[PDB]
Amino acid sequence: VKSTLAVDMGGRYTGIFSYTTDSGFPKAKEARAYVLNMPDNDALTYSMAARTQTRHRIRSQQRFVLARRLTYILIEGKLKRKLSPREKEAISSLLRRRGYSRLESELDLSVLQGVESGFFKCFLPNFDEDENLLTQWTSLTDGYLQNNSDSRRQIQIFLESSKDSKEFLTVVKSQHQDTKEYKNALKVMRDDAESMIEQSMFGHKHRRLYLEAIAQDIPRDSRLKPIIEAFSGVEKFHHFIGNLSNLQLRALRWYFNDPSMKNNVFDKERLKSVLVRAYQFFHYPKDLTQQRAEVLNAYEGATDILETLQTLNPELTIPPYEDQNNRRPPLDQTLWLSPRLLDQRYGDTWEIWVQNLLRSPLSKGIDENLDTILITTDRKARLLERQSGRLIHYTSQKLYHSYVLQRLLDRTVENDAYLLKTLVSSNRGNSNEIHQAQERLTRDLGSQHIKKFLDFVRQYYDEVDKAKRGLWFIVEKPLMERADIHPPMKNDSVILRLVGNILCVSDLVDLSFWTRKVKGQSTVRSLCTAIEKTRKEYGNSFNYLYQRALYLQSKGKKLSAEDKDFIKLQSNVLLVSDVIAEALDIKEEQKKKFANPFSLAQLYNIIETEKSGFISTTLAAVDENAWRNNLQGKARCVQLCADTVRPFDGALRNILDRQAYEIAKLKAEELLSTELKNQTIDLVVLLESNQFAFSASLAEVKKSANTAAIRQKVAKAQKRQQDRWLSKDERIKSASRGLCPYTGKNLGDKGEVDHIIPRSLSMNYMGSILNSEANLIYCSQEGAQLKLNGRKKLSDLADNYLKVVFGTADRGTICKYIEKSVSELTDAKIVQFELLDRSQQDAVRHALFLEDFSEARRRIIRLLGKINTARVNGTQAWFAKSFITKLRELTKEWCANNQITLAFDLYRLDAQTVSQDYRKKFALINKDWAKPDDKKQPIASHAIDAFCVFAAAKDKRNIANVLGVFDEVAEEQNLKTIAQLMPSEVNLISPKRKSILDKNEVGSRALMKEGIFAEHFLPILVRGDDCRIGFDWSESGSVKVKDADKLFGVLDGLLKQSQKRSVNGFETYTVDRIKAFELLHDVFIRPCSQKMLEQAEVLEKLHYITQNISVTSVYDAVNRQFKCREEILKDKDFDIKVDLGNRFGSAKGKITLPAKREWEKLVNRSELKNLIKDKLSDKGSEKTPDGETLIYDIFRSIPVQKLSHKATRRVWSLPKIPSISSGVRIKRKDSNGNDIYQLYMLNDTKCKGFVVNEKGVIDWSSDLVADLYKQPTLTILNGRYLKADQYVRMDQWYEVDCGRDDVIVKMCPGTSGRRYIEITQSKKQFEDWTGYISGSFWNYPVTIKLSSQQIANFVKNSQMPLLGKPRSGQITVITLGNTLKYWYCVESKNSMMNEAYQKAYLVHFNQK
RNA sequence: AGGGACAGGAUGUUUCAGUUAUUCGUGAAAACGAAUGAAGUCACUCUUAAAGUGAGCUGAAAUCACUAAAAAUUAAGAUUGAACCCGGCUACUGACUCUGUCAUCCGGGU
DNA sequence: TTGGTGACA
DNA sequence: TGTCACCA
Ligand SMILES: [Mg+2]
Ligand SMILES: [Mg+2]
Ligand SMILES: [Mg+2]
Ligand SMILES: [Mg+2]
Repeated sequence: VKSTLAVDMGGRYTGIFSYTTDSGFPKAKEARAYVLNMPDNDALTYSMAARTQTRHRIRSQQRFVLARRLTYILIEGKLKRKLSPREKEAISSLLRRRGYSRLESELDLSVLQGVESGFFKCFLPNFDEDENLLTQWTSLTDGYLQNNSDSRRQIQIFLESSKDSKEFLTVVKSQHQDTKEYKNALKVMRDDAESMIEQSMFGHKHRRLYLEAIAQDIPRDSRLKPIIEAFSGVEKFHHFIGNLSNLQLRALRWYFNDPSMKNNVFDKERLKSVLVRAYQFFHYPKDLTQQRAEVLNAYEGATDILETLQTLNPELTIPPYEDQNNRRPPLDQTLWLSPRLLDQRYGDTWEIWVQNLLRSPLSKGIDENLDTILITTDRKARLLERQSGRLIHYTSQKLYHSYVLQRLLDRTVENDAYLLKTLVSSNRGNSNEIHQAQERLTRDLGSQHIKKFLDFVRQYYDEVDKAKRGLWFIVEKPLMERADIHPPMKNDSVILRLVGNILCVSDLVDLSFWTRKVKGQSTVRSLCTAIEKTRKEYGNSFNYLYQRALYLQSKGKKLSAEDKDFIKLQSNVLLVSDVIAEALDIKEEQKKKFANPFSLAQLYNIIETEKSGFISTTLAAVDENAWRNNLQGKARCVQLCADTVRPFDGALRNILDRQAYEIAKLKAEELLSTELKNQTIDLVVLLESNQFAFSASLAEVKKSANTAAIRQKVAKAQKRQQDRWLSKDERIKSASRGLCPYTGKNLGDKGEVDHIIPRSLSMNYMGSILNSEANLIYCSQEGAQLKLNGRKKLSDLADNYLKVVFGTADRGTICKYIEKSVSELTDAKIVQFELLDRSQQDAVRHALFLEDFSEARRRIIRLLGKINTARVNGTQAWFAKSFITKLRELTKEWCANNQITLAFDLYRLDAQTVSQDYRKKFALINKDWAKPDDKKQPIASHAIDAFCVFAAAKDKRNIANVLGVFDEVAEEQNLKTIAQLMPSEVNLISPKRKSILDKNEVGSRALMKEGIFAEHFLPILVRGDDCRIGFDWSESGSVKVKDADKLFGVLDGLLKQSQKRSVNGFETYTVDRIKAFELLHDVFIRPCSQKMLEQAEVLEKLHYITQNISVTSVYDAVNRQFKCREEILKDKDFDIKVDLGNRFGSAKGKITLPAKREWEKLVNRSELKNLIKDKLSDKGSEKTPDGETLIYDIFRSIPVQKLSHKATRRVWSLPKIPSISSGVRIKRKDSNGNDIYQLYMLNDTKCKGFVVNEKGVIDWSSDLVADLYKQPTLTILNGRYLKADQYVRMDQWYEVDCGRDDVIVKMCPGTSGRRYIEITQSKKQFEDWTGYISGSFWNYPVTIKLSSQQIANFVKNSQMPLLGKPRSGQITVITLGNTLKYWYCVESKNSMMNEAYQKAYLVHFNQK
């Protein structure tokens, strides 16, 4: 009947405490504890940044390919002959390295003319005393652009000497110049020369510079002369090439988006239509209107699109900035009472209700604006109906009735309503006023319709209660509906409807202050702009979030915002408001209630920022809300409900989706494990919590680059959060000034914190009366031994305590004083208990000791009790929606089969409340449930947090009634009861991405690592009978072959031949790369003859892999120190092992890669000869910081200046032999259609399992490649064909006999070279095998990393060769407890594990 | 500021090819320039003048596969998201033009 | 992190 | 066949 889920969201770790029970709170069993170890972005990718970067790399490559296709098509159409390879190469050279179109600016100057160089001398060394900075900067714009030594030195000194400003403070205080101008100059002046870095060295050039370069060097290219002659001029060909180079990927795509375009057909009309469509796509700047007109008149009016390209100027066709503002606009979240669902539920009856209620005089004036606001579509369903032109449900009359009905339902309790929300409530008591409401309702609406009307009204208010809680998705049968349509962006027509919400004006038709002026020219312009400048140019003081006033609503320090900013604002505020004071009066609300200097004013992001995106809701919703909140009319209805917007952080949405899926999956397994088969309504209530630690830990997982700064600011936020200590200024300070309030005295430094209204009496009240600050008290434990959970009156307090606190011991006098003092402070002031003065705060606290008939007693209790129902955050709302949807999806079959009904409810628990008020109590009771001070809470402590969330929700009244766990039992017995409920085991869930072996769209996974590896075959040198494999005849360059005849007999058909060119010279045989790769692919992809197998084997003997690595690799960037020759010239990077057997000529040895000579002459360069030492021990403490720049200067050189369109060189490299991992060759085609082979490395698993024969014998040696790699263009390096009639999967677990009964060992193949081992054993036995302590299992990490000594101890003490050792000591825990389950990947497989799993597999296989 | 998306830029890695220079100013050659579309330099092994090999340089091409005209394809998968194309202005949204066209929009499809 | 590959003995 | 290092 009752299913409960307590979840603590903490980012990486999400604790869970779940139970499904029939009678109240569960037994000791039926309760389960889980922690989700959510993998980081590397193990499970949530962010799309890498995917998007790969997509745009692909799109840039495709843009170039399609531009080259179109250029060849057009040049061959005009040429009327096929382009030769030389002409194609020249054209592609013209097309390569087209310039950029963004991130460039010329200059500006506003403040440099008004500063003195005599005071800038502290940062500028060479400018004279009386010089002006503007002229010097104008000279520098040319000096540094010419890379003049003096100008660059001056700017470098300007940047280097301005690191401190202590002297400049005295300078400005000695002459009293305006610091704002000099600060502006320094903040627009002290920028690094990006315009030089990414112009001269990095090769970034603007599109206009690219066009000028190609115009310069098209004549000089002799390959283009036939094409220039065909185009009848260099200028025309330049215009053609530049116009084609300006096309985006989408234009070329549109041209080539046709199956017949694979023939490269030149279509005149298609190209014209594409070019017209291409440049009509752009939103041009207002300045470029004439350029847009020129381009569109050229293309649209083109009688010959090729001649238009030849004549239209390329500089005009450079596309403007990508105005992607309309990409996926926001959807309005407003909830609307729907005539569609009202007609689905009921017939014409509901419109009859609306008409009957409209006939009543009390409905006078409710439909004033429905003649005008109904014209604007407000929902998605109405949009669909109007698009179809077949309005049925949303006919204007039905919509009028829906709006009127919603206004009647959303009527405020004071606005002449029928006391709805009271006739509906189950607590409706027989009263005269409820009659004076219901009789009016039945007089107006009628007598027959009233039952159905009130059922509808109850359903409506239940739905809006869910909606305002952020849980509108729980209803499962909505009667309102979301808008789901885009609102317009903030244009003037919309600001007309948004100005009134701030100025509190009843209505506004024209922007007369802007259209026609009132108080001269500056009625608004520059006058409110002074206020805007004050808002924006004070940096972090005024408009910045994380301010004290706005981040936590502490209202500044005390008042430090007023006397520093608003005193300056006051004059402008008066001047602006004098205009509206003539046209509007209000009850002083236009400037003292609605408009404020800060906080609720929000003028910064509504009125003072034009457009700036989309408005929140559609204009229909805005008009409805403005009418309901009638301002001058003192409101008429409650504002429209809205659904919770999805989280803006997409990676957060993915993380929450995965967490919700995992938790809903485990809850589905838990409910499906039950034997329920009746019509029972199973209510699933979820309890959730989180805090700033959630954001701090989700800065991780995402692995955000800002994680340093995010944690830097969240650490300050967390310090502020923890600063709320001593229960908000309590203990020995507030309630008592010392000693104890009940007898006691001589308290000392230690006491205890106790309540005034304990659990038993508090359970009769709602909300936070049980735990509020005004309820808690500090007392001696012996003093609190009496009246443990009973009412505490004034007389129970010690007389001396009242004499110290209030000055007299008379209870009557003190209660009269409390009644006097508490009445002076308003409700909203006493609720904010921290803002109170200590006398007032103690009066509020003591108000609880008064009897029930007291006014202060009842007022304080009915304030602190019904304080709030904590709304879920947007992130929490998203997680809740995802979990509820996925659980209700995964259990649909089970609920259908067993006729179960999953009712859902949800409540939030404050993280600070549970951690401070239940976690510490459970630390008292157990001492293993205490919160550590490790600066990061451990894994099982999140399951502890979830259990404490359940415990806290037990004491919340409404939750307890809806949870089935309501009881008035005292604290002691309750804490001794719920402590019995916490299980001794914690299951750890570590979500994983789908293995590429199991996912059908393998393209969603990165198949190959970026970076291509060079593939080489060792040359074969023959000089008579003397045959060597290698490069030279030196013993270090080649190895000898005992019998060359066998090697050549094998490789007859695969060797090229270089003849002697002399009589005593040798012959060089090189493997033909094309035939070698074809043969290796054939032996990988199909069964081949033994000749081909031998040929592939010998080819792989001759095969070696190299890859160029930058010459800067001789420098260690982290240590800022050069590496030694022992590290640079390590033999592992240069030696090739030759192991030709007796079958293949018996050549055995090692060959040094001849790139080692290049590396040697690199480390022996005269500039680097002394900076690089010879041995590791010789590399002492000396460090050189500018080594990388030195190497760049080594290899950078100036060219002959042949071509303006030449690529710059930035990386110089030499080959080395790298460490490889699952090499794969990819067969592709060059631009001429010739097959090219390039070697990559697999990014993921290579083998799908192991082959098992018809007798169940697992082949542990043969690698069974996955089927996605068995393509006609893919060749797995060293791969052989293998047929698997049946095979064992890598994820196939079987328990291993292992010859023991105290342990349970399971293993699976897991990985080709390493098995996975899962061990279930006692925690004490694990701590005996390993030198691992970690205290209790509640402090254990999910990822245990044994030290090398601990690894050796585990291996030795296990006495189990079939366990191996964990790889790098990493152990992943699956369950925590007295019995421990964990799994690990073995460091290396051994035959005992293989034999044991073979026996386990045979046990199942022979069973069949 | 977060996220997503568009537009890409530039350098890399690999494959292929060329290259290990030739003519003129002027011819002493001091003396290096120019041009040949660009590049044209070093190292080792060979033993006769040519070479083999490796590197550098220059140019282009390729730079996940199925897979190819375009698209999707480097996220996730229990589900989805995003992208792109086609049709439409009956209509939510954006741009503009003399306001009806075009879209990032809507509806479908992959 | 992890699936692979080399060298060593 | 295990062992130890290394790669992105
Ligand atoms: Mg892609
Ligand atoms: Mg390769
Ligand atoms: Mg390279
Ligand atoms: Mg279209």
